[PDB]
Amino acid sequence: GYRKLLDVQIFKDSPVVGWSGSGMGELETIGDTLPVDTTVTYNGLPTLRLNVQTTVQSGWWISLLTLRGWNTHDLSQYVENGYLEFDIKGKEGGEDFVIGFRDKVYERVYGLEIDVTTVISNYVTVTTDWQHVKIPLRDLMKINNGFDPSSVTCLVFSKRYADPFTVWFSDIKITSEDNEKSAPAIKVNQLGFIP
Amino acid sequence: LLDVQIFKDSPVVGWSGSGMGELETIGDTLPVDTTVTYNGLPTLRLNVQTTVQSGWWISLLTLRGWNTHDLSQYVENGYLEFDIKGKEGGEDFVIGFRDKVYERVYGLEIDVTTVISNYVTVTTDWQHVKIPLRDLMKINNGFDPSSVTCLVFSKRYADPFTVWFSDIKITSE
Repeated sequence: GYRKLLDVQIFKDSPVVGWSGSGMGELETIGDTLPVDTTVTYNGLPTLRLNVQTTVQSGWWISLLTLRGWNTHDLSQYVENGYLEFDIKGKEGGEDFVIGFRDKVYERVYGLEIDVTTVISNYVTVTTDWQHVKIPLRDLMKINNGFDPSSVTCLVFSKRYADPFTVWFSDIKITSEDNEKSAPAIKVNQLGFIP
Repeated sequence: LLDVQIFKDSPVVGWSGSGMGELETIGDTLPVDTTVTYNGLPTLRLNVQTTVQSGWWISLLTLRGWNTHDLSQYVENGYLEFDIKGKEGGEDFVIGFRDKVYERVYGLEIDVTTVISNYVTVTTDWQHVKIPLRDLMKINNGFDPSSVTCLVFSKRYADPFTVWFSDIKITSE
């Protein structure tokens, strides 16, 4: 029945509601969230820019991208076969940082919010060219330490090393099963005209 | 400034626990030891009973039964004081404070912490240790000292150990 689950789109073409910041303003932000790059594009669509401009020695920087404008979202049924997919490319290459999810459970008094994380390098080796990466949910959200996949609020990016860096994201979303995207068996001028 | 007594002679409302029950608790809070006394009063026993590999053990001691407490005027010259002594010695763990701010979306609760080894070397005899609040609550973290809810004790190493606290409180000038 997870196969009838629709994709959960986190970023497509516009500013995402959430909060991004750092101790000394190392992380580039606007309106306290990630800026949308209209110059570096993918498939003609704008990208999401994660830009740590100076060496990070405030100790930290974080980026929270909400799935439902801060409300919780039930993702339990995406865990056993789903993935976190997105395309990325670095300014140079070899960029690395923490990536995961955060939940919210008001009834867990010893910690209202818990995060599950991993390093992006474990699933890709960022280059200067676009790459499509798939992180598997079951690899993150396989608890025992409190995380509640039925109460997820945000996706998270976070400091790994203090090195400054820049990457661009595209088509960030949550899938329930596994795919190989595709395209019609068509011409660009199916339809006679081209939209 | 008025003192903010955290522990004196009775169970503290809060939540203490661990991934697999390594931390000795009762009613999900730290046991009050009545055989180990000091200055006539009972003591608070923090006891992880086995090499802990849940990943974690934590103790939240509320200052106001979960309500936030205003400790802003205490940051400058305030201290967190208490007396301590261990079962074997050299015991070390994380100690700090946790706040609660519902409208701060990037983190409803934030912890400001340090390790006791930075302030004292636990011996098998009573010892008094004063940690300046300025050493913890002075950050561009978003941590709000006027919204503090709990004192925190948490895992540092997976090694089991036992310590007793006494007269835990917050004092100023």
